[PDB]
Amino acid sequence: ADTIVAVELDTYPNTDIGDPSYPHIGIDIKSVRSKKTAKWNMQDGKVGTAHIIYNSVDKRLSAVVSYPNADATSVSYDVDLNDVLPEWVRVGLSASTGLYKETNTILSWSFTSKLKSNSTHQTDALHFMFNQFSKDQKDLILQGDATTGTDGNLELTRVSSNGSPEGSSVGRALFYAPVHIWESSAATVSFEATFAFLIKSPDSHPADGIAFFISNIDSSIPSGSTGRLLGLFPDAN
Amino acid sequence: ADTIVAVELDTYPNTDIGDPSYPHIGIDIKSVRSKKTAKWNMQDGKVGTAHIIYNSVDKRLSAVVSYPNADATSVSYDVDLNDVLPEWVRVGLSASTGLYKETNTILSWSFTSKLKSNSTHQTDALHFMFNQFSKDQKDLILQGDATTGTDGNLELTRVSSNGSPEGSSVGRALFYAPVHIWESSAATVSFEATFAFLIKSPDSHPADGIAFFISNIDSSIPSGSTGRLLGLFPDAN
Amino acid sequence: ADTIVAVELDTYPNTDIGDPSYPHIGIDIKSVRSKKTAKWNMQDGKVGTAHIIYNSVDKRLSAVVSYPNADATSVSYDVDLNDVLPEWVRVGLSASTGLYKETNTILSWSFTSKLKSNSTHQTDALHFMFNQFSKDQKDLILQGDATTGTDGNLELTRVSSNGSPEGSSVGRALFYAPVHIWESSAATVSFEATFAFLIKSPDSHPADGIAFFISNIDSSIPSGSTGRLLGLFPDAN
Amino acid sequence: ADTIVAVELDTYPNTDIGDPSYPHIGIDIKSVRSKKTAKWNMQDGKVGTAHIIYNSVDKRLSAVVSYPNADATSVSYDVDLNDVLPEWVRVGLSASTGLYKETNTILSWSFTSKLKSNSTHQTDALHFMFNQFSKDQKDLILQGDATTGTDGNLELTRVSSNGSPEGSSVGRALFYAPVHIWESSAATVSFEATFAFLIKSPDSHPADGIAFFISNIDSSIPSGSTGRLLGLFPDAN
Repeated sequence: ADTIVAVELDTYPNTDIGDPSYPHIGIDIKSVRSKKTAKWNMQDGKVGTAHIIYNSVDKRLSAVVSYPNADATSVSYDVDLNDVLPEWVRVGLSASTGLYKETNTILSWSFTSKLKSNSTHQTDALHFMFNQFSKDQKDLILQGDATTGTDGNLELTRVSSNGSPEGSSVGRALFYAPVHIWESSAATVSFEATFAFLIKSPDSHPADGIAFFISNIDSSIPSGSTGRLLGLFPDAN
Repeated sequence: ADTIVAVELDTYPNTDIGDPSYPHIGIDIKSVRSKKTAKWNMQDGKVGTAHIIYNSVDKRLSAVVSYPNADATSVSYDVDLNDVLPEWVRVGLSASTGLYKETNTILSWSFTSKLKSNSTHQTDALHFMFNQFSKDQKDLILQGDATTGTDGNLELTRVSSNGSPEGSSVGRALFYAPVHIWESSAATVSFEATFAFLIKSPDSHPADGIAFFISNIDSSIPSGSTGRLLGLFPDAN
Repeated sequence: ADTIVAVELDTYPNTDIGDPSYPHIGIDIKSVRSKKTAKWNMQDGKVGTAHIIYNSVDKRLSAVVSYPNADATSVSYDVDLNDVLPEWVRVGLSASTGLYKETNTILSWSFTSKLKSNSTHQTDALHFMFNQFSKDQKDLILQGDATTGTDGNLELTRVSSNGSPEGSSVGRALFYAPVHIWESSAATVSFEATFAFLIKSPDSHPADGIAFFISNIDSSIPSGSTGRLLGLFPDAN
Repeated sequence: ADTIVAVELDTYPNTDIGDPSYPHIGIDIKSVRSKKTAKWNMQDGKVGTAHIIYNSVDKRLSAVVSYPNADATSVSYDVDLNDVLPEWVRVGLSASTGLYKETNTILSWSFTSKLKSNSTHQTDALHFMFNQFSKDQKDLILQGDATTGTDGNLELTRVSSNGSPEGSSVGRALFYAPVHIWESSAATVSFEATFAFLIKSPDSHPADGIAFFISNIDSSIPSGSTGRLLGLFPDAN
């Protein structure tokens, strides 16, 4: 009854979830255990920047995760998505810190999709950039431990008044308006997500990762979602 | 209680409420009597595209309508527009009748709101444009006799089956997502719309009009806003 | 010497050069024989909009044509496309005839090229879209029988006065400004076009075709590229 | 024979040019001595960010010049511009350091204009953002002392290999493709420029300012332009 499709950014080799023994990534499509994974060297006190994309005539949800002067990590998945999802969708992103804390700060969120096909020569589109995270979005919908208004920062996890992030948050920020990838006439049908994230952790082998999901209109957290359950999979590794 | 700032495509002069000598688009700030105006040449069975532009800086509320081959019709009005509207503001369109028929028949809808200044310099945007209006809109919000679902079209007013419009309708649609023109850290909030309309009526006086509007978020059809009123105003002038 | 990578709206099967059984759009990488193809249903006196999308990441050259009410025609092709083109690359369109008439008649032109990765994360873009083609274009570049100046229209081919097209024309237009898909600091160069066409010909075999192309910057009409050739290719297959 | 219209950013009260005794700004329209000026507190080793804008139905070229957490400086000028310019235009920006050096580094240049009016429902547009100034633009046209490729920086003035900026440069960077603000049908006709500049100067009372011009297709430097002549006015204070 609860569907979703994000791109995993598992920083803790939660190899139990048979996952890669390490900082991988990947395209889970409803089951927490990914379709295609790939290696990714994290970085502390360092800003990250994920990228997604898809095309209707392409069939390939994918991404690549850089760190300036450094390297990054792509990925690609031949998929229809018109399979995975229903005609209307709500897009958000959410992190989870596990047994260990960290800071899943969202720094610069952007989302833009666009439709057309039909030849009717029309194309349509939703898009909004975010850069000045105030305190209350009215337009953003937070869920859990996602507090918002810090400094133009977006925090989807708990963390103190001084500098003390906990290790059990699980939040959920997503765009108030719902998206789409329906329409008859439909031919090609992009969207492109992308965000400057930046995790840190005092400790040496941090848990656990971040995500970016499309999904239900009214998707909600998982009684699961924890750690590896990414805050989006009921659980059932 | 409910505020609004928005431009009206009057198509029936109503010299009883200050609706001068003939068609006039109007810049209303709560009253059906436009602070500033200019005449209008309602073109039946024709394609015409309204406008509005704003400047944070600048600050000049200025719309424009325009039919093909023929000349357009300008008219603006200088205001502060952050002394009337609230912080976060949701929007759509609407329009009424009350004594004949008409097709407050909409063709396609465009919007964009740019918020900058910050000193982070980067622009926070939301923006969309419909070019296909199918059955139920979802991001949409209808609001009465307005209906969504007849031909990649959007009709705010009432109209029979085979094409026989009634004339005791009102019809309002908004945006599912609250919008946002203020940001503390601001110093240049801009927003721009534009939609094509196409009102028929087989009469020769089809009234009364329509209008491009904004407002609050718990803005609903004013129980008697009709003919004039414009499905906005609470009653009176 | 002159390179090019670009999609062709063949409208005359030429089984002599590998122009199979009927109309086929084609993905050419230097030769008039498309590496990948799919059939086509040339629709005279009709409105149809070609496409092309690319992915830095991804990298899949994939266009699409489409007439209304009716179904579209897909077909893509995976390439690296930064092993063939040069750094800085200028573009436009073109198309030919050589044995009957036709209206390689263009309606409107769209483009956009996004270059990101950087680690500055911010996007370097150029993008434009014509919807009005008046007399002389200026940012434009015509290139033969192609003419600029008959009705917010753009015709790459020859055609008489009152409407009597000849059939020994070629007609190429480009962009006045060199473009740019490579950036050292890159890791996701994207670009997207789309234009509406409208070829007539009162015959029933109007050939030969047209095609969406790129290339070098000192790219000019290949002295004999005609019928097929496509005003690109130097001669031969 | 040489026309141009920029927005002056005179950091040296070159009060001779009867100018404000200080760091003003302003809208010169062919004669170096401004139309409307206004005060502006510079800042060293500090990044600046100018903003322009105009509207066809508005009549108001203007700008505002901020410095985060700080203040800025707007300006506005009721003007047609369809007067000041010809139908086709080339847009650039250029600085000049006078008797004293400084660093007129251009950090983030952006330009976007758009047309439509006509009701033909079409709108057209040019736009490109710049953020990774390599060494040669092919697309940028430099003129004088504008060197380009430093670090993702744009320098329109001389300055050493170690850290030694001279005080006599005069450069000129502008977009290869030409812009426009012609078209019949014309109704409203924006553009919006905007850039993160950042001057510095070891010395206490630096010369002299920066600019941003529209102008000729092939405008060139002034045998003047120096210091206050901004690199765009033949001279004739």
